[PDB]
Formats: sequence, structure tokens, C-alpha cells
Amino acid sequence: AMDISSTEIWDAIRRNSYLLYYQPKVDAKTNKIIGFEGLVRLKTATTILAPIDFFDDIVLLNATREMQDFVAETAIKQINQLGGRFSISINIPAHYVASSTYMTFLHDYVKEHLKYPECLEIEIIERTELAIADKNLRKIKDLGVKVSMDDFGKGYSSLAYLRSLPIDIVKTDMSFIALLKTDRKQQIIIRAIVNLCHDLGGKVVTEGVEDMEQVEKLREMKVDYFQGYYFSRPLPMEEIKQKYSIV
Amino acid sequence: DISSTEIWDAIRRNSYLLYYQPKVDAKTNKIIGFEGLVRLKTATTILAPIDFFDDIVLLNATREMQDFVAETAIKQINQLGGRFSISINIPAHYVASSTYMTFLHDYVKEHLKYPECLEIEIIERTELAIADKNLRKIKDLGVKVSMDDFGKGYSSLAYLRSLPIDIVKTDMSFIALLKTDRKQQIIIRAIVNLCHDLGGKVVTEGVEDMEQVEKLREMKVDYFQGYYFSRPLPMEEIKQKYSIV
Amino acid sequence: DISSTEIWDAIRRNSYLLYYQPKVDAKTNKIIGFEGLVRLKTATTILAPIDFFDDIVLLNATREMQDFVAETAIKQINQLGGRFSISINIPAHYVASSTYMTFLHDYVKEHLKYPECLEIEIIERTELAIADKNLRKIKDLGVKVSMDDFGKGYSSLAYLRSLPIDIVKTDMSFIALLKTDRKQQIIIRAIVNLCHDLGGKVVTEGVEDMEQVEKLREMKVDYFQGYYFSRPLPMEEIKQKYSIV
Amino acid sequence: AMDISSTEIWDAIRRNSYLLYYQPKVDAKTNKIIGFEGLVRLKTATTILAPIDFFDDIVLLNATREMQDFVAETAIKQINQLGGRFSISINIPAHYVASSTYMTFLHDYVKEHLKYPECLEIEIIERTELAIADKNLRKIKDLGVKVSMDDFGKGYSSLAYLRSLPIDIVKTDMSFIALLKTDRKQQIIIRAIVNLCHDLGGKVVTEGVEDMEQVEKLREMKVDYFQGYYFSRPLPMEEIKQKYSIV
Repeated sequence: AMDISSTEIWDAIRRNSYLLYYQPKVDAKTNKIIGFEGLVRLKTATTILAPIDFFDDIVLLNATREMQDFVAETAIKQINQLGGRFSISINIPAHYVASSTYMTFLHDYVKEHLKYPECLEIEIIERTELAIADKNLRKIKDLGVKVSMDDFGKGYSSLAYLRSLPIDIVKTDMSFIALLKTDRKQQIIIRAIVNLCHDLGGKVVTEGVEDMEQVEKLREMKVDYFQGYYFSRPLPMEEIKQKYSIV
Repeated sequence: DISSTEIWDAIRRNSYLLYYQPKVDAKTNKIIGFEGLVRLKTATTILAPIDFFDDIVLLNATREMQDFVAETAIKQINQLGGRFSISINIPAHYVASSTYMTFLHDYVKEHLKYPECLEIEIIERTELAIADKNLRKIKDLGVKVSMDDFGKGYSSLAYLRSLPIDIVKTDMSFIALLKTDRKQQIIIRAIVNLCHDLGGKVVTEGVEDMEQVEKLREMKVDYFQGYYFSRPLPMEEIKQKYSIV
Repeated sequence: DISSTEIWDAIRRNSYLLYYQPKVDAKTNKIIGFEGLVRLKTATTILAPIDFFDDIVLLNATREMQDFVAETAIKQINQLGGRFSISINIPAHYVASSTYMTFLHDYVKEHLKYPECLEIEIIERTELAIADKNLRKIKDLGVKVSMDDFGKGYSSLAYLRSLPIDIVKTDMSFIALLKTDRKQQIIIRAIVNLCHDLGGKVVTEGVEDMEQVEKLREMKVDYFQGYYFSRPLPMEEIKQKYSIV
Repeated sequence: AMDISSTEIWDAIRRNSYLLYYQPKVDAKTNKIIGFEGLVRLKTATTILAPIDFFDDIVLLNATREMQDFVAETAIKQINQLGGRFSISINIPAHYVASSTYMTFLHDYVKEHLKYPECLEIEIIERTELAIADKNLRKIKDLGVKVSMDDFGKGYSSLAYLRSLPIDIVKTDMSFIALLKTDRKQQIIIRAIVNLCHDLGGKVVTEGVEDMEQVEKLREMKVDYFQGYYFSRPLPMEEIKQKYSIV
């Protein structure tokens, strides 16, 4: 089911034709932009694709390394440009986090290139033995880098990730904060999870924020940061800065 | 680029379309049928399920979506008068549901003039004896059964063994990079020969160029689908492109 | 050490047992019920499902196994006169089946004298609105619902959200290594508090020593299960050990 | 559901208390033992456990590396002892095969220690991008080592493994060869898969062989090797040699 040919896709992947888009994260209290989530895009001849569409091809073309490298290097340059005023996250699959060979290169590339290590966040995606991953992370954390995890509680074994990795930020996906006017159990669950994160000394980002009634509830349940359409879809850095002259 | 609100409103309004991807006979080069593929028509855009499937999940709307696809495909099969087949994708969990299949079975019995022209494409492929019972009850009406993405994921040979599969579909990557992949060519022919020995036929999806066609034709693949013929289209546009339709 | 032939013959002969693992009240230290656990009695040995589950799969015998467990547990609940609860493990795919649950529901209605003493333990944990409907219909009889291995695998918080869960069970590793795991202790209390705020209770499985008991008791865990009390036993042996039973 | 306590298990894993058992593989034609499958066991205080029971604990105790190392070293010593007359396989999870860091150590340990590299078989279990795995394998294959894969067609994406890894031997599990008197489709499937393996220039091992009627069918469909109860359950090397004075 494709509006465009697989061929046009595969040639874009060979051109290493990626774009990094950014979605603002806002402080729940001050409503100020505190950083961005980096979200890779593939620019083809006729359009721009999101990872959910072109994933299959990248694996089959064994291009996953190129893409990660792109994401990390582009993000590091972007953080450097913003004078340390904003954090930027990159999505790194659990497989990659658990690879010492990758995580050693990343540590090295970060140490050499990133002027503001405290403004990078590794966001663990596509979530086994956790000790190697734990060590990989701890080494990059030694530089000042933050660590988050996506899909909390939807994804695999979120509690074990939380227990055995050095997580700073828990991110929740859109379903987690939907239906709340008519969902007392989910209101209780959210509050339990937020207070747990805080008692672990971390913070929570709720993605998929769509409306002000959600903002009201989440602010009252002590969610630290928001992300979602209500603030901004993901955009080129260019269009962020045109929208938010702050940045 | 669009809100989840926008997607929600569409699904809540059952705002679906069924597009069609033509299937072409490797021997005659004539269109012989279509893969039916569902889409969400939101206020500003059109989405494929993957861009909203989990939102379908949130809203408990897979059944409503499943009725839309069966109802729509049957109406179009009828309208085409037995000249073309149309497949509908049914998740394996629905295929296993005695409840849903009896419902579907009685629906086809009641409304489908040309049951040999319906194909149930089993997608999202676990337990099997009940699924096999369900599937045979409808095939007794004349309906055909296929399975997609053969080779990919869990238990392809197991489904093939256990279910009354008429047609095996492969994905775009099964036929990718063949100019240097001797091993895959060996594999493809072996599978085509296997399907043929089991009384069935093969549809390779993802056909992108003539070079592929030459090889697959030589390997005795029975049908092609892919951007090289046509990407998925609404039937009105299908009809513009193909006067035979 | 045994043949697949031996396993086959057992399953074909429906040669099953139901063992019981006691559940102990953290407050009173009294046995309050049992987790029912199925076993295959082969001509020479006794196996846990994992050592034959896929052989169960081959032979299409999960339903036959599912009837044995429900029938047996109900007979024992009746025989114990409402003094103890007994849980049965039901796969999530059966819990989702409107067909199977109505069957079970009418079965309990007909045969179980003490429905508040049955517990359906949802195991092997996807779609949920139908599962929630199925589960509520039987809970209307008085039956309780639990879920095992909370924390482990997919969507624990999702099942908790969406299903009428009375009891959350954790596995042995949720409570493992706590002498140096400050983070897990924080997590455990948070979950116990969560369950309590949702009107439910918690069973920690895998309890192996007194040190664990001291901590879990302080964390307000409601029930314990584990080798520290008793491994799984047939009821005749349960009765030898526990005169209160 | 344990007949023994988790504690007794976890202490055995800490003692690195493993045994390697062996299940004969027999040539379909000559009915001669040609090699063994190595199958790890955990010896505890009161019993001896198979991997299906104690897996959970090994991961939670992050002992997977110890166990693999045990399996490889024990197997290498055993092959050396048998004068090159028999092959022995070791099960290595797909994760480990795709780890260059592990596969480099294994290559090094093999080159240093194994006198008969042609008598070792890496059997890929617990079956993503395949190019790294492909390379890892190719390097060990450069020493003479063979490569097989388990669970053919039951496991994940068996066809892609077959396509993109340098596989020598395809192994099928017990279900694949069950019900054959009353299964024409499966008879056709088996034959298709065997001839495919041969056309790829490999060989097939059918495990789960239980009776002579199976032997008759599989021999006639050109299966190269047999394994299963009909010949021998897995045993200590000691009990193999007492049973088969050949070895």
C-alpha cells in the first residue's frame, strides 16, 4: 500500500537523504519551550516520509547505521548552535543502546563534538539482559548526557527498563493521556506513575497532548513536560524558529 | 502534520475508503482482480492503517472497520459482475474468531452474487484448527483464501500446512535485489514450485520494474502486483486508467 | 528423558492433574486460597505445561486442557465449602473469546456453589473491549479476576486500565535482589499503592525467604506465594501438610 | 510452578554449575553417528535442569555470558578429545551471533584452542538487520567451522535467515515431521524444503525423530541426518560412550 514506489524510497536511502525534524517539549508550569525531540524524516523525490513508513527498507538495505549516525551528528550540530539553551533528544533503538561497539563510538563522537553534553538526551526506543545496556548508558551519562525511554508501559517490560537502566525521563505516548474525562482508573494510574518517577528522582514527558483540558489535568498531576499537537507538530528547525522567535 | 483529534473524528465518523491495487496475470498481462486496501478519510487527509491503526485500537473500532471493508468490497465485486476478484485483508485473530467468520459467512451468502470473486487475505499472522474450520465453511460458498507476506514473520510454512490456503502472497523484499542474489532466486523458485505442488498459486507484491518481471515470469509466478503496474487507487480512478474495467 | 510419544499418549488420554500452590495472607499468616496449576501425568513422569505446551499446540488440545482445569478447580472449591479460593489460569486469547467465556460463565452458574471462591488468572498477555465485557459477565456471578506477572511483558498498565482486575500478581523477579535495589523497592511500593488505589490487592509470587517477607509486609503486599510457604502440591498432600485445609 | 525453589537455582548459576549434554545425530543412509548436538544443563543440589526451566534466572542474573563461554569451552575440549571423528554443535542465540564483540572473542578462542575447526557447528537459536551477523559468521567460517539454524520455519523469518546468512545446515523441530501418515501437504512441504537446502548446497537435520515409520519417510525424502528419541535422548558424554562404544 504505497502512494509512492519502493524504488524512489530505496534511492533516497542510498543518497542518505534524511532530515531531522524537531517537536517542542514545553515546561508544564511556565509553558516555556525547554527542548525538542529530534524525529528523523526521509526526503524523497516527491515527498517527505516519517520512520513508520520507510523502516522496512532501511533494515533490508542495512542502512540503520547511516541513519543513526545522521541523527546523532545533525542533533549535535543543532545543540551546539543553540548555545546550550535547549536540549535535543535522539531516538536510539534498544539494540543500539545495548551495543558496546556502537555506544563506544557514540561516546567518542559526543566527547569530541558536542559542546553542551547536558543538552543531549538519548531516548531509548524499540524496547533481555540489561547490564550491558546499563553500562553503555552510564558511560555516556558520565559526560552529562540525559537518558529517557519512550512508550512507557505500552512497550516491552517498561518497569524493568525503569528498574535496571539509568533513566532520567519517562515519556508516555498518546493513548496514556486520552479519554481522561471518563477514565478515573487512568487518572489514578497516571498520578501513580508520575509520583513514582519523581520518587525515583526523574521527570515525566507526556506526548500526544492535544487540548487544554488535558493540560489542566496533567499539570495538576505533576507532569513535568508536554509534547503534542496543541503546542506544535514536528517541524524543520527553520519553521520552528519562524514560529517561536525565542529559539 | 495532522492532529490525533482529526484522526479520531474521522474514525468516529467511520470515514473510510477502500482503494484497489490491480493484480495482473503473468501469462496474459491482463488485470484479473484487485487487492482491497482500507484508508481513513480525515477532514484534510487520507491515511493508510499503519498511520492510524493504533488509534483504531484506542477507539475499539477494528470491527467497524472490518464491516466497512467486507461490505464495500462485496458491493464492488457485485458491480463488476464477476469479471474481477477483490480481496479483503482479515487479521488472523478475526479469522480465528468463530463468531466473526460465521457472521461474515452468512453475510457473503446473503449479499455476494459472485463468491468465487471474493478473496480473504489473512494478514497479521499461534492456534489453528478453529481458523481452518472457519475458513473452510466460507470456502464452501466459493470464496478463495490467501496469505500475505509469505516468508516474513512467524510460521509461514505452518499456516500453509494447516490452513486451506489457495494463494500465497510475498512482499516487496522477497523479490528485491535479485540481480546478485542467487540464493533468493533459488528460494523463490522453490516456493513457487511448492505452492504449485500444493494446488495453489503465487502473487508477488512490490513489482517495481521490467527486470523483475522477466525473472518472476521465468520462475512461473502466477500474478504480479506493484507500483510498476499501478499503486493503490480509488475505483473511479482505476476505471479511468483501465477501460477494460 | 522421555519420548514425545509418551507426552502424546498422555495428552491424548487427557491425563492431567491440577496441583495447588497456597496463598498466604500477609496479615494473618493463614492460607487463604490456592493457585491452581495444571500438570501432565505421563506414563512415567509429571510435567509442567512449558515442558509440553507446544505439544498441546500440535494436538489441538488447549480447549480440552482448559475444560479439565475449570471442571477440576470447581469441584475442589465446592469440596472445600467456600473456605478457600482457587484460581485457574486462562490465556488472554480465551479470555477474549466470547464463545469460550459464555460457555465458562454458564458452567460456573450451573456447577459452582461458591462463585466468590473462583478466580480467573489471566495469563499469556492486543484488543480489550470484548475481553472486558466477557470478564464482567462472569464477575456478575461473583468470580474474581487477577493477572499474573505484572511488570513483565506487554501492556501491564493497559490491562490494568482496561480490564476489571481485582488482583495483580507479580513474578519471582519483581521481588528478587531487594537488599541492594532501592529503585525496585520504590517501584514495588508504588505498584502496591496503585493497586490499592484502584480497589484491588496484590499477590507477590516467588517468595523464598523471611527477609523478603519482612520487606513486602512493610510495603503492604496483601498476599504471598512461594517456595518459602509451599511449592505446588496435589491436594491430598496439601491436606497432609495443612490440617486447617 | 516449581518443584524446586528459585534460590537453589540461582545458587547453581552462581557456582557456574553447568553440564553439557549431547544428543547424537545419525546419517540417514548409513545410520552411523556423525556428530552431536551440545545441550546445556544446569546441575543443582537436587536435580539437573534443562534451559527451558532456568532461562529466566540466567537473564535476571545476567549470567548469559558465563553460560555461553561454558558451552563453547566444554564443546571445544570435547571435540579435541574425539580426534576429529565427530562434530559437536553449540547453541548461540541470534543476539550473540550478531555481536561482533562476542563473535570476535569466539573466533579468537576457536583459533587458539580448537584443533578440529571443521568439527564445530554454531547452531543459531532464539531467532533484524543481518549483515553484521553475516560478517560475524563468515569470519568464523573462514576457520572451517560450520553454521546451522534451528526451528526452521517455526522460528522467526526462517526464509530470510536462509537467504542472508551463510547457513550450512537447516534443522527442523519435532512438529515438522509429526502426523505424516495423514499429512500429504506436510509431505510435500518437507520435500520442497529438503530439495531447496540441497539446491542451496546445504544439508538438513530433522530433530524429534521418534519412530521407524518416520525414518522410512524422511530417508525417502532425502533428509541427510536424524536426531531424536528413536536413536538417543541427550546424555552425558560418559553415558554416550557406554551406549555407543564407537564414540
